[PDB]
Amino acid sequence: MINAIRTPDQRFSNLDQYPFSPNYLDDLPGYPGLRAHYLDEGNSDAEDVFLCLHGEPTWSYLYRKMIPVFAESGARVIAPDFFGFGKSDKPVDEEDYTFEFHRNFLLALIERLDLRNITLVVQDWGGFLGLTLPMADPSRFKRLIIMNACLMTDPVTQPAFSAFVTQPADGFTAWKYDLVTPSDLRLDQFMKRWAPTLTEAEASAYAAPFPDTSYQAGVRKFPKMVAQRDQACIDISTEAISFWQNDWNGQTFMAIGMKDKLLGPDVMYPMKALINGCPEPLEIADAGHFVQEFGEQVAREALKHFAETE
Ligand SMILES: [Cl-]
Repeated sequence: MINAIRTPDQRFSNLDQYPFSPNYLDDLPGYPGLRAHYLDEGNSDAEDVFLCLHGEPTWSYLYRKMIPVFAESGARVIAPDFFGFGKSDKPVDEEDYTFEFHRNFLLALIERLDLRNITLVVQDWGGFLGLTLPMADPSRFKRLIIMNACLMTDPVTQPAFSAFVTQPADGFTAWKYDLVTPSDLRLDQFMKRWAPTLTEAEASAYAAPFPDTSYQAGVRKFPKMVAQRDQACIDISTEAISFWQNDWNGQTFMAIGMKDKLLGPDVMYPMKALINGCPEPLEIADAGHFVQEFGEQVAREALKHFAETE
Protein backbone atom coordinates (compact mmCIF):
# COMPACT_ATOMS: atom_id res chain seq x y z
CA MET A 1 0.00 0.00 0.00
CA ILE A 2 2.92 2.26 0.91
CA ASN A 3 5.15 2.00 -2.13
CA ALA A 4 8.51 1.04 -0.52
CA ILE A 5 11.89 -0.18 -1.64
CA ARG A 6 14.41 -2.46 -0.06
CA THR A 7 18.21 -2.01 0.11
CA PRO A 8 20.08 -4.77 -1.63
CA ASP A 9 21.62 -7.15 0.88
CA GLN A 10 25.13 -7.03 -0.60
CA ARG A 11 25.37 -3.36 0.55
CA PHE A 12 25.91 -4.72 4.05
CA SER A 13 28.53 -7.39 3.23
CA ASN A 14 31.59 -5.49 4.39
CA LEU A 15 30.36 -3.87 7.60
CA ASP A 16 32.93 -2.91 10.23
CA GLN A 17 32.17 -4.27 13.66
CA TYR A 18 28.67 -5.28 12.85
CA PRO A 19 28.52 -9.00 13.58
CA PHE A 20 24.89 -9.05 14.73
CA SER A 21 22.45 -11.31 12.98
CA PRO A 22 19.35 -9.85 11.32
CA ASN A 23 15.78 -10.43 12.64
CA TYR A 24 12.91 -9.12 10.53
CA LEU A 25 9.15 -8.61 11.01
CA ASP A 26 6.87 -8.01 8.03
CA ASP A 27 3.51 -8.46 9.65
CA LEU A 28 3.06 -5.40 11.87
CA PRO A 29 -0.43 -3.98 12.26
CA GLY A 30 -0.71 -0.76 10.25
CA TYR A 31 2.50 -1.61 8.39
CA PRO A 32 1.17 -3.96 5.66
CA GLY A 33 3.86 -5.35 3.36
CA LEU A 34 6.76 -3.52 5.09
CA ARG A 35 9.69 -5.48 6.53
CA ALA A 36 11.44 -4.03 9.63
CA HIS A 37 14.86 -5.22 10.75
CA TYR A 38 15.93 -5.28 14.34
CA LEU A 39 18.76 -6.78 16.34
CA ASP A 40 17.90 -9.10 19.26
CA GLU A 41 21.00 -9.77 21.19
CA GLY A 42 21.89 -11.37 24.44
CA ASN A 43 19.69 -13.71 26.37
CA SER A 44 16.18 -13.87 24.81
CA ASP A 45 14.84 -14.81 28.20
CA ALA A 46 16.47 -12.05 30.23
CA GLU A 47 14.26 -10.03 32.58
CA ASP A 48 15.70 -6.76 31.36
CA VAL A 49 15.36 -5.52 27.76
CA PHE A 50 17.42 -2.55 26.56
CA LEU A 51 15.37 -1.05 23.67
CA CYS A 52 17.94 0.91 21.63
CA LEU A 53 16.43 3.65 19.36
CA HIS A 54 18.54 5.46 16.77
CA GLY A 55 17.93 8.80 15.05
CA GLU A 56 18.75 10.83 11.92
CA PRO A 57 20.38 9.72 9.66
CA THR A 58 21.54 6.57 11.33
CA TRP A 59 20.63 3.00 12.14
CA SER A 60 21.18 0.28 14.66
CA TYR A 61 24.84 0.24 13.54
CA LEU A 62 25.03 3.33 15.88
CA TYR A 63 24.55 1.17 18.97
CA ARG A 64 27.24 -1.30 17.94
CA LYS A 65 29.76 -0.44 20.77
CA MET A 66 27.05 -0.37 23.44
CA ILE A 67 25.15 -3.53 22.48
CA PRO A 68 27.80 -6.05 23.61
CA VAL A 69 28.19 -4.26 26.91
CA PHE A 70 24.47 -4.43 27.65
CA ALA A 71 24.39 -8.07 26.45
CA GLU A 72 27.29 -9.18 28.60
CA SER A 73 25.45 -7.64 31.59
CA GLY A 74 22.71 -10.28 31.18
CA ALA A 75 20.20 -8.18 29.31
CA ARG A 76 18.41 -8.80 26.08
CA VAL A 77 18.95 -5.92 23.68
CA ILE A 78 16.53 -4.94 20.90
CA ALA A 79 17.73 -2.39 18.37
CA PRO A 80 15.29 -1.87 15.58
CA ASP A 81 15.86 0.06 12.36
CA PHE A 82 13.09 2.63 11.65
CA PHE A 83 11.48 2.18 8.21
CA GLY A 84 13.49 4.36 5.70
CA PHE A 85 16.72 3.38 7.49
CA GLY A 86 19.27 0.63 8.00
CA LYS A 87 17.98 -2.69 6.88
CA SER A 88 14.23 -2.05 7.19
CA ASP A 89 12.13 -1.28 4.04
CA LYS A 90 12.03 2.29 2.88
CA PRO A 91 8.89 4.08 1.74
CA VAL A 92 9.65 6.20 -1.31
CA ASP A 93 7.67 9.34 -0.62
CA GLU A 94 8.47 11.78 2.12
CA GLU A 95 4.66 12.38 2.69
CA ASP A 96 4.47 8.75 4.13
CA TYR A 97 6.72 9.55 7.06
CA THR A 98 5.07 11.28 9.91
CA PHE A 99 5.72 11.43 13.65
CA GLU A 100 2.89 8.97 14.34
CA PHE A 101 3.93 6.64 11.52
CA HIS A 102 7.24 6.04 13.30
CA ARG A 103 5.67 6.22 16.77
CA ASN A 104 3.06 3.68 16.02
CA PHE A 105 5.68 1.42 14.44
CA LEU A 106 7.47 1.41 17.87
CA LEU A 107 4.35 0.61 19.96
CA ALA A 108 3.50 -2.12 17.37
CA LEU A 109 7.03 -3.66 17.62
CA ILE A 110 6.91 -3.54 21.39
CA GLU A 111 3.48 -5.20 21.43
CA ARG A 112 4.52 -7.62 18.67
CA LEU A 113 7.56 -8.75 20.72
CA ASP A 114 5.81 -8.25 24.02
CA LEU A 115 8.81 -6.43 25.54
CA ARG A 116 8.70 -6.01 29.30
CA ASN A 117 11.09 -4.50 31.89
CA ILE A 118 12.40 -2.06 29.31
CA THR A 119 15.44 0.17 29.76
CA LEU A 120 14.75 2.69 26.96
CA VAL A 121 18.01 3.93 25.31
CA VAL A 122 17.46 7.09 23.29
CA GLN A 123 19.23 9.95 21.46
CA ASP A 124 17.94 12.30 18.77
CA TRP A 125 14.86 10.98 16.88
CA GLY A 126 15.06 7.88 18.90
CA GLY A 127 14.32 10.13 21.93
CA PHE A 128 11.80 12.47 20.24
CA LEU A 129 9.73 9.33 19.51
CA GLY A 130 10.95 7.10 22.34
CA LEU A 131 10.26 9.60 25.15
CA THR A 132 6.52 9.64 24.22
CA LEU A 133 6.27 5.85 24.54
CA PRO A 134 6.07 5.17 28.25
CA MET A 135 2.82 7.07 28.87
CA ALA A 136 1.26 4.67 26.35
CA ASP A 137 1.77 1.68 28.66
CA PRO A 138 3.73 2.69 31.72
CA SER A 139 4.01 -0.77 33.16
CA ARG A 140 6.38 -2.09 30.53
CA PHE A 141 9.10 0.60 31.09
CA LYS A 142 11.39 0.62 34.02
CA ARG A 143 14.61 2.62 33.24
CA LEU A 144 15.85 5.24 30.80
CA ILE A 145 19.27 6.04 29.33
CA ILE A 146 18.96 9.41 27.64
CA MET A 147 21.70 10.93 25.47
CA ASN A 148 21.20 14.31 23.57
CA ALA A 149 17.40 14.43 22.83
CA CYS A 150 14.27 16.24 24.08
CA LEU A 151 10.58 16.45 23.26
CA MET A 152 9.15 18.05 20.13
CA THR A 153 6.83 20.39 22.15
CA ASP A 154 5.63 23.94 20.87
CA PRO A 155 7.96 26.88 21.43
CA VAL A 156 5.91 28.48 24.15
CA THR A 157 5.76 25.51 26.46
CA GLN A 158 9.51 24.83 26.34
CA PRO A 159 11.52 27.47 24.40
CA ALA A 160 14.64 25.32 24.97
CA PHE A 161 13.23 22.60 22.69
CA SER A 162 12.67 25.03 19.90
CA ALA A 163 15.45 27.62 20.15
CA PHE A 164 18.03 25.40 18.59
CA VAL A 165 16.28 25.18 15.19
CA THR A 166 17.25 28.86 14.41
CA GLN A 167 20.39 29.50 16.45
CA PRO A 168 23.31 28.99 15.95
CA ALA A 169 23.72 29.01 12.15
CA ASP A 170 26.21 26.05 12.40
CA GLY A 171 24.02 23.87 14.65
CA PHE A 172 20.65 22.59 13.47
CA THR A 173 20.42 25.03 10.57
CA ALA A 174 23.61 23.54 9.04
CA TRP A 175 22.54 20.04 9.84
CA LYS A 176 19.17 20.41 8.09
CA TYR A 177 20.86 22.23 5.16
CA ASP A 178 23.35 19.31 4.72
CA LEU A 179 20.48 16.80 4.73
CA VAL A 180 17.63 18.30 2.64
CA THR A 181 19.41 20.39 0.02
CA PRO A 182 22.01 18.26 -1.72
CA SER A 183 20.55 16.43 -4.70
CA ASP A 184 23.42 13.97 -4.16
CA LEU A 185 23.64 13.29 -0.43
CA ARG A 186 26.60 11.22 0.64
CA LEU A 187 25.95 9.90 4.15
CA ASP A 188 29.57 8.85 4.79
CA GLN A 189 30.72 12.48 4.15
CA PHE A 190 27.82 13.78 6.30
CA MET A 191 28.80 11.53 9.21
CA LYS A 192 32.44 12.39 9.10
CA ARG A 193 31.57 16.03 9.37
CA TRP A 194 29.15 15.53 12.30
CA ALA A 195 31.13 12.73 13.95
CA PRO A 196 34.75 13.66 13.26
CA THR A 197 36.29 10.62 15.02
CA LEU A 198 34.70 8.01 12.78
CA THR A 199 37.03 5.82 10.71
CA GLU A 200 36.42 5.62 6.99
CA ALA A 201 35.02 2.12 7.38
CA GLU A 202 32.53 3.33 10.06
CA ALA A 203 31.51 6.31 8.01
CA SER A 204 30.89 4.03 5.19
CA ALA A 205 28.56 1.77 7.20
CA TYR A 206 26.23 4.77 7.57
CA ALA A 207 25.97 5.16 3.75
CA ALA A 208 25.48 1.41 3.35
CA PRO A 209 21.69 1.44 3.52
CA PHE A 210 21.37 4.07 0.68
CA PRO A 211 22.71 3.38 -2.81
CA ASP A 212 20.99 6.39 -4.40
CA THR A 213 18.69 9.23 -3.49
CA SER A 214 15.66 7.12 -4.07
CA TYR A 215 16.25 5.29 -0.81
CA GLN A 216 16.62 8.55 1.14
CA ALA A 217 13.08 9.81 1.58
CA GLY A 218 13.06 8.90 5.32
CA VAL A 219 16.38 10.63 5.75
CA ARG A 220 15.07 13.82 4.14
CA LYS A 221 11.81 14.02 6.11
CA PHE A 222 13.22 13.87 9.64
CA PRO A 223 14.83 17.26 9.71
CA LYS A 224 11.77 18.85 8.19
CA MET A 225 9.72 17.36 10.99
CA VAL A 226 11.96 19.05 13.58
CA ALA A 227 11.31 22.39 11.75
CA GLN A 228 7.55 21.81 11.12
CA ARG A 229 5.96 20.00 14.08
CA ASP A 230 2.36 18.95 13.30
CA GLN A 231 -0.43 19.08 15.88
CA ALA A 232 -0.26 15.38 16.75
CA CYS A 233 3.47 15.55 17.55
CA ILE A 234 2.96 18.75 19.55
CA ASP A 235 0.03 17.22 21.52
CA ILE A 236 1.63 13.96 22.17
CA SER A 237 5.08 15.49 23.14
CA THR A 238 3.32 18.01 25.43
CA GLU A 239 1.49 15.28 27.12
CA ALA A 240 4.77 13.28 27.60
CA ILE A 241 6.30 16.20 29.56
CA SER A 242 3.60 15.66 32.23
CA PHE A 243 4.37 11.94 32.21
CA TRP A 244 8.08 12.42 32.89
CA GLN A 245 7.54 15.14 35.48
CA ASN A 246 4.78 13.48 37.49
CA ASP A 247 4.15 9.80 36.56
CA TRP A 248 7.66 8.63 36.00
CA ASN A 249 9.08 6.64 38.84
CA GLY A 250 11.93 4.68 37.30
CA GLN A 251 15.70 4.94 37.13
CA THR A 252 17.32 7.33 34.74
CA PHE A 253 20.91 7.86 33.66
CA MET A 254 21.73 10.96 31.50
CA ALA A 255 24.86 11.41 29.32
CA ILE A 256 25.49 14.66 27.43
CA GLY A 257 27.76 14.87 24.40
CA MET A 258 29.26 18.32 25.31
CA LYS A 259 30.36 19.33 21.85
CA ASP A 260 26.88 18.99 20.36
CA LYS A 261 25.71 22.25 18.69
CA LEU A 262 22.19 20.83 18.39
CA LEU A 263 21.19 19.32 21.67
CA GLY A 264 23.91 19.87 24.19
CA PRO A 265 23.61 21.49 27.60
CA ASP A 266 21.12 24.28 26.77
CA VAL A 267 18.65 21.54 25.90
CA MET A 268 19.82 18.69 28.29
CA TYR A 269 19.77 20.67 31.60
CA PRO A 270 16.21 21.62 30.86
CA MET A 271 15.30 18.04 30.05
CA LYS A 272 16.94 16.88 33.20
CA ALA A 273 14.61 19.02 35.33
CA LEU A 274 11.45 17.70 33.64
CA ILE A 275 12.36 14.08 34.26
CA ASN A 276 11.49 13.13 37.74
CA GLY A 277 14.36 11.72 39.75
CA CYS A 278 16.88 12.26 36.95
CA PRO A 279 20.42 12.52 38.48
CA GLU A 280 23.50 14.68 37.75
CA PRO A 281 24.34 14.24 34.11
CA LEU A 282 27.47 12.46 32.92
CA GLU A 283 29.12 15.12 30.75
CA ILE A 284 31.34 13.62 28.10
CA ALA A 285 33.59 16.40 27.00
CA ASP A 286 34.74 14.97 23.76
CA ALA A 287 31.49 13.59 22.33
CA GLY A 288 29.36 15.50 19.78
CA HIS A 289 25.72 14.67 18.79
CA PHE A 290 26.42 11.01 18.24
CA VAL A 291 27.11 10.18 21.94
CA GLN A 292 26.98 6.58 20.90
CA GLU A 293 30.34 6.73 19.13
CA PHE A 294 31.72 7.20 22.69
CA GLY A 295 29.15 4.54 23.62
CA GLU A 296 31.00 2.07 25.71
CA GLN A 297 31.72 4.57 28.48
CA VAL A 298 28.02 5.42 28.46
CA ALA A 299 26.92 1.82 28.64
CA ARG A 300 29.22 0.86 31.50
CA GLU A 301 28.52 3.96 33.51
CA ALA A 302 24.75 3.56 33.07
CA LEU A 303 24.97 -0.04 34.19
CA LYS A 304 27.09 1.02 37.10
CA HIS A 305 24.58 3.71 38.14
CA PHE A 306 21.70 1.22 37.69
CA ALA A 307 23.22 -1.56 39.80
CA GLU A 308 23.84 1.02 42.54
CA THR A 309 20.00 0.96 42.93
CA GLU A 310 18.63 -2.58 42.19
CL1 LIG B 1 16.68 15.59 12.21
